[PDB]
Amino acid sequence: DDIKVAVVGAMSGPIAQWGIMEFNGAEQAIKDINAKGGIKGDKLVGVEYDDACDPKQAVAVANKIVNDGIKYVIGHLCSSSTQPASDIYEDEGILMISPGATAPELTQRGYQHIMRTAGLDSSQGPTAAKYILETVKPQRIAIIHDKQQYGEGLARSVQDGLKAANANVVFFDGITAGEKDFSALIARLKKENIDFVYYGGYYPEMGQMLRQARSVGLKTQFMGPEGVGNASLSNIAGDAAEGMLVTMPKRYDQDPANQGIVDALKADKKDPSGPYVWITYAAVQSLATALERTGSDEPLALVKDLKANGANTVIGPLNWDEKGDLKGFDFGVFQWHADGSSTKAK
Repeated sequence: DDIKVAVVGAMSGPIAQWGIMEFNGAEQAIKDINAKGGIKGDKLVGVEYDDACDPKQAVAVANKIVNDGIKYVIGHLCSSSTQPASDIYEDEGILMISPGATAPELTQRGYQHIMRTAGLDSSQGPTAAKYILETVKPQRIAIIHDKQQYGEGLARSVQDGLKAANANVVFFDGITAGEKDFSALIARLKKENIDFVYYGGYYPEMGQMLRQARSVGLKTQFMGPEGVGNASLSNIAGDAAEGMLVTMPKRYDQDPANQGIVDALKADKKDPSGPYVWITYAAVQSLATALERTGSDEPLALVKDLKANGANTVIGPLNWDEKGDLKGFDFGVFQWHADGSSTKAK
């Protein structure tokens, strides 16, 4: 009449400013819910554990939650401590809802008790493609990446979405990440007369390009994935960063509807801006409430109801595929500024 829920994450290595957001999000979650009557009168209590975000610690954590009778795990923060844990959870018929792991493989196995409230990086490719096609509507598009799984992966995605829709992509090329001079690339957008570049990679590269493209006078508009929306971007491109398009999680902290949680957090002296605050709250309110409110105690009856019906969340309405990934989950589009600040885009 006291439902026990495990919250696992790093409350100690160097990743702990990340675990702080999730512990924080979970806690506010059990409180709001038990405050409204809880689960049919029963109350939810959070048992908290340290992962330190370590693969050997993770595995020890999950053994100790098992042989300790908890049935619902709202965790692991890192993709590298989770995987190992998830083997153990599935094994022993224990529910596991990750509020931050994005390794596409967690779900490529057949585990029937593993879910996520976190989005996959690949969902950004399609958000970009749709934005460029619906609202930018540029004339000549060159697509570039940095020869890596991340950057190459996300560029091809966008190139895919862009052609299926018959858009005009001039060239598709790779750059040597670590490169300090893009004068050839830059001379090629001049000549190919390019007006919109989608670049999949990281900030280091993007910053030099932007800096590099603007000194030569290009009017070209740049798009990039979350790896480009870093704080260093402005300490690197300076002004050329201005108006760079980026794909980033939406700011749940700025939803009129979340203003109640935000105040609650400011009040406790906690920072309500971390995304882990929001995707972990979304986790608690789906296991517990969307579902235990289904009458079951049983881990599997629980995943069947969330996969059949959805959770209504702080993070929006959620739907899951039969593999336990979110369906229809999108990242936001943001317009960057020379100051390192960000307006959400048109």
